[PDB]
Amino acid sequence: DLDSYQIALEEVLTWLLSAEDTFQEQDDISDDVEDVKEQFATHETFMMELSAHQSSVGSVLQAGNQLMTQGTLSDEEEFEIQEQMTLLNARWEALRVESMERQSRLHDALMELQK
Ligand SMILES: [Mg+2]
Repeated sequence: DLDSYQIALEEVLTWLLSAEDTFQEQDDISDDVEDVKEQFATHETFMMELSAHQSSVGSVLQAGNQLMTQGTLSDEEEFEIQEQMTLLNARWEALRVESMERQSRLHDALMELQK
């Protein structure tokens, strides 16, 4: 219902706020092959973390969609939810893109530094 959607959302946003912060405080790509390997490894682990939380993110977005389409909510409640989902989707997609670009650069670095 609305209550269980709000609780799922809070949990997802708490996780995501820390995932964004963790991603932001990664060191810039090193020139040493052994350091780039550790950074490649750390980022691969983070990419699986992101992966594992995808279904919780989809769940909250699905729950919010159902609640809005079912027509049982107040105009204010539908306002709040639309705003919540909009913001969540924006941040989730932004983190997806950024982390994928990070992975590409680390991948290209590791290969170049090994050849
Ligand atoms: Mg209404």
